[PDB]
Amino acid sequence: NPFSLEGRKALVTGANTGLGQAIAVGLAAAGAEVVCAARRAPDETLDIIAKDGGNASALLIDFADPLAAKDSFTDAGFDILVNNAGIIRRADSVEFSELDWDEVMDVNLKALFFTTQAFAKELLAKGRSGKVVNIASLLSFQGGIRVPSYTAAKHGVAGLTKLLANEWAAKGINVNAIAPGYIETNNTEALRADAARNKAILERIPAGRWGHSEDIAGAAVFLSSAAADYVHGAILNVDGGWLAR
Amino acid sequence: KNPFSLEGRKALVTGANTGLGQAIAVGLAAAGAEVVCAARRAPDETLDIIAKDGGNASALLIDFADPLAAKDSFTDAGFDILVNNAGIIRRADSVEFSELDWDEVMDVNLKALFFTTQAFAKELLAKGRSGKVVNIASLLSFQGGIRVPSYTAAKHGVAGLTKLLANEWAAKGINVNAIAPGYIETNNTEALRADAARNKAILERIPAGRWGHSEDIAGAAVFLSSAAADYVHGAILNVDGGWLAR
Amino acid sequence: KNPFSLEGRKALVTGANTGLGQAIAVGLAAAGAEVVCAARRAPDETLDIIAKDGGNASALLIDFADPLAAKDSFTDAGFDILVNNAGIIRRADSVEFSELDWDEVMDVNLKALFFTTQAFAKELLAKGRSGKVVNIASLLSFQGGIRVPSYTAAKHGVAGLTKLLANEWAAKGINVNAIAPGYIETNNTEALRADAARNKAILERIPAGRWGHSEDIAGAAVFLSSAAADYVHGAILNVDGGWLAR
Amino acid sequence: NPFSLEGRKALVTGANTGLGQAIAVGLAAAGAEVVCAARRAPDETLDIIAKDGGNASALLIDFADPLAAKDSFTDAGFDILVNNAGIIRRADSVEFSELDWDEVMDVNLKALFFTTQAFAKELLAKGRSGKVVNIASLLSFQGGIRVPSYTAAKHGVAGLTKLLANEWAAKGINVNAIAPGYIETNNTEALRADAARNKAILERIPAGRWGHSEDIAGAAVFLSSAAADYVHGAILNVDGGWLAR
Ligand SMILES: NC(=O)c1ccc[n+]([C@@H]2O[C@H](COP(=O)([O-])OP(=O)(O)OC[C@H]3O[C@@H](n4cnc5c(N)ncnc54)[C@H](OP(=O)(O)O)[C@@H]3O)[C@@H](O)[C@H]2O)c1
Ligand SMILES: NC(=O)c1ccc[n+]([C@@H]2O[C@H](COP(=O)([O-])OP(=O)(O)OC[C@H]3O[C@@H](n4cnc5c(N)ncnc54)[C@H](OP(=O)(O)O)[C@@H]3O)[C@@H](O)[C@H]2O)c1
Ligand SMILES: NC(=O)c1ccc[n+]([C@@H]2O[C@H](COP(=O)([O-])OP(=O)(O)OC[C@H]3O[C@@H](n4cnc5c(N)ncnc54)[C@H](OP(=O)(O)O)[C@@H]3O)[C@@H](O)[C@H]2O)c1
Ligand SMILES: NC(=O)c1ccc[n+]([C@@H]2O[C@H](COP(=O)([O-])OP(=O)(O)OC[C@H]3O[C@@H](n4cnc5c(N)ncnc54)[C@H](OP(=O)(O)O)[C@@H]3O)[C@@H](O)[C@H]2O)c1
Repeated sequence: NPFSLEGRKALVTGANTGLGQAIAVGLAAAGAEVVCAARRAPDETLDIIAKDGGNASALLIDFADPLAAKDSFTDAGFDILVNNAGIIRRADSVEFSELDWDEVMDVNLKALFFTTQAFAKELLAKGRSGKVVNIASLLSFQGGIRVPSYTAAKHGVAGLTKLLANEWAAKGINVNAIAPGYIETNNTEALRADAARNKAILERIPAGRWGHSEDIAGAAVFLSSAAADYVHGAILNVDGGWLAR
Repeated sequence: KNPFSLEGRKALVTGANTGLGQAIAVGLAAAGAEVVCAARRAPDETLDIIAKDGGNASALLIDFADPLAAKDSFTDAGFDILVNNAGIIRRADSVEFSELDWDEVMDVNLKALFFTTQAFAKELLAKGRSGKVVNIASLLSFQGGIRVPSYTAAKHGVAGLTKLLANEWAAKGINVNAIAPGYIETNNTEALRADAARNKAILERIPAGRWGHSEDIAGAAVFLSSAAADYVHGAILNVDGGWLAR
Repeated sequence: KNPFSLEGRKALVTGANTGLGQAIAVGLAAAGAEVVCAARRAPDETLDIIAKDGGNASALLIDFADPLAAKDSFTDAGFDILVNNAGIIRRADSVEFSELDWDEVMDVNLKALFFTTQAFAKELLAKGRSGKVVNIASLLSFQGGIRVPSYTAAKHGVAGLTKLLANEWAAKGINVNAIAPGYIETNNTEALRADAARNKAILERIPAGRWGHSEDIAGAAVFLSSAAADYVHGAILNVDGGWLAR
Repeated sequence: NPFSLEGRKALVTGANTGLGQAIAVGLAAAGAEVVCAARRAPDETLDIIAKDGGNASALLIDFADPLAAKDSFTDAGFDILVNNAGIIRRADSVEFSELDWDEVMDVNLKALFFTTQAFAKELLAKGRSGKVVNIASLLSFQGGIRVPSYTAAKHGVAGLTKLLANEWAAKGINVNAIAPGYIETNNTEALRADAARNKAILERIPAGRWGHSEDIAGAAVFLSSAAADYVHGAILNVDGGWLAR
């Protein structure tokens, strides 16, 4: 089965809810051992994986310190990293604060780079292959509004996905990204609660629905598998048609 | 509950006698789809591979020199996966490029791709059935290349149709996506691999440091044809060793 | 030493009787180029505008229903700027889209654009002369739209040719670039502006909050035809009010 | 003349050398008053503009403090901003330091956002129109190698160009970017000195030459002018054909 992840061991950040939860569940169903990284205990995610017969555990980590994972990989045996943890801050750009800039950059971009660096340093030292899946955004391609640090960060994530593939593809680490469309999770709750903005989003989705977190799992399994061994530096949009429209 | 399984599905793969089409047909059959191998000549080698793997496949002889050749191929036929892989390329200095080398490439790579997809979707839409289309694009859907103006124009056109048709049919349950292969080993690329200077220049621009294999394209075609990709619509997935990143 | 001046240059603008082609012809002439206004019918309104501004222009009658119609238009004619603006669009559900609506759009928008550019460049390359090509692309070189499959495929194809021809001819001093207009006020877009719901939906997706003017496209065509853009090759410049950013 | 900048007043950052110098010279030749912002006196740039008969002056500012321009716009009358100041740090990504991350992000991305914010806050308060031209990069589109903070930053600059156009286009501030190709300046000196890397770059440029700083000036005049009033959120590559190839 070229889509099996048996024998792999994944770290999924932001794994307690939303996309990270669905990805952790999907990787475990595909056969990976999954460590569910989160800043609070991923009780529900672990319950779901346990009920499904999968193999998972927790890691508590807080990327407000963007170097928080510096020692997480040494002798730990990870060979899939899903960089899903992320935050957003919404304000008019003319009054956007330094705090809302820095805190978003720290989690979404800086912590993504240094966590990936520590993961790859271990693989490269051990002479092993592995996979990185970054969670990008439609705001890696378009600008959106009122989220300057988020759009800048998510564009940056696409940039790092390309550069790190350029440097590491020949060393056996595939680095790719998924760009989800508009998915119903805590990240988008404020948009969904705004009737006008919600309608404007919905009518720009050719599939005619908001995504569900489970819609992102299949691409994460794929990009972590041998069926994607020649995929490097790609940004795959899983968006109901948004970028086509 | 295997989201990559194609059990119960029925695929038509064009250009299925060789190269990427052969590998895609073999991969779809191994994932559980019944596969009809569309080709100009009997795709016996492809059918033999599938039969040895225990899969279910048959041939359809079709020649896209008539770009409307598939107009009646889908009525009551049960297809719900279409892979538009047949394609050709013609090389000459653009200042001298002939009308024939323009027209013949457009006919197979772009016009036939549209009209074959139209007939496939007509049948699904008429019956309320879901389905999947996977178009084979190229790096030359994104970059220009040289000396192949009808091929670059056609492969850019394929990316455009992938987006428009997704835009029009996503809500009707027809996923339309594309794979853009990079440099993959097939019989048609042996001449590039045999030219030492050209091969070196190609490899220097591939981060992975190797040509792809046809099975790498087959894996992506199974993914985009499966429930694992149900919310993927209008996407162009590059399977390229890093080429476009570099 | 005005890098935007086109004094001494000679341009052919297709579709020059109306809309964007008319504005581009007027803008190039105001920048100092001699302009030949190519059109199916006498471009008298365009010529009158240019004559009142004190510019130098004349007509060429040409019909791209024959996509090779310009094959002999450039020999010894002195053109060193070409703007490929002529284009049409046909709308129908993609599942019903006709071969005629496919072919006629491809012929004008893509095949004629290639062969007209080929003839223009043949003359420059044969003589060692520098020159400029500006292709008129579309938002539908980037996104899909709906119900216009031959137009989206053709305009994606135009972006591809812009890249390939730049790739092949940049070192010979022929700059090949494109402008992708967004939603611009011309006679051909009056029906969209007249449909209140369609117009509202368009405006909601334009950050600038307005339709563009044909003169906005003319300004970009003068820039890309000038020494101010000498290192710009293979670019597709969107002039779109913010559409693609949004 | 739709390309004239008479009556406009521009701030050009990084104006002492390289692309910023050429842009400042080009804007002044088009008729703008140009303030040449730099961390050291832009003696040569001012001499060139003076010889050409243009109107220019200096502003000393150091974006190692990314908020350094917070008070630069109040009652100053700027209505063109060219965000050109930028740095690069080259190292293998597996050993890339936090310092080389943060310092590049500070100048190339964070300072770009907050300088633009202060410029726009003044325009919007005064009810005036204006123009922003950001200097992006080929590494806003591709990954490159060994420059993770630079690629992430320059992707981020493209993202901000789109988002700020989305928010401000209707308020009369055009925000666009130029993505130069490989141009001979101090930024690329280390590449040009490496014979192998230099050759690999050159042979990927269809025009057959490295750019010169003067090749970037015309696009900056254009994007600052009335001839570009409907151009918003665009990233114009001025690259000798690189992205086509
Ligand atoms: N439409 C969408 O939903 C959408 C679209 C595109 C991309 N994304 C991206 O998808 C990813 C997942 O977001 P989501 O939609 O699932 O929304 P979410 O519920 O906000 O998920 C964010 C996850 O990141 C974790 N996280 C945030 N800050 C952290 C920190 N300092 N340390 C450790 N973990 C931290 C969150 O933990 P807590 O639960 O404790 O807050 C949560 O697990 C994010 O990168 C987001 O940008 C979402
Ligand atoms: N391999 C690569 O690196 C690469 C890169 C990017 C994209 N592509 C694209 O991927 C697709 C497959 O490439 P490949 O390398 O496998 O090429 P290939 O070996 O040349 O095979 C092309 C296939 O198309 C069929 N075909 C051509 N003209 C036809 C016609 N008039 N009617 C019916 N079938 C026709 C061929 O049939 P016959 O055998 O009878 O001629 C053959 O099966 C093509 O669209 C190609 O452009 C390939
Ligand atoms: N306006 C927009 O918002 C918009 C947006 C994106 C791209 N575009 C593109 O910009 C270009 C100009 O658009 P427009 O709005 O000005 O359109 P238009 O008013 O429809 O004008 C099209 C021009 O093309 C000429 N043309 C059509 N078929 C021809 C043929 N067989 N032979 C010779 N000339 C022919 C037309 O001549 P006749 O007058 O004799 O028919 C006319 O001059 C087109 O390529 C269009 O697709 C426009
Ligand atoms: N191929 C290329 O040359 C290329 C390609 C794409 C984009 N770019 C971008 O073009 C822009 C200009 O670079 P360049 O090629 O002209 O090279 P450069 O000589 O390195 O120019 C950078 C300019 O930014 C200034 N700067 C750097 N740090 C600063 C700080 N902390 N405070 C104030 N000013 C600071 C520099 O001042 P000093 O002179 O005092 O160091 C110099 O004026 C940069 O954003 C660069 O990323 C260059």
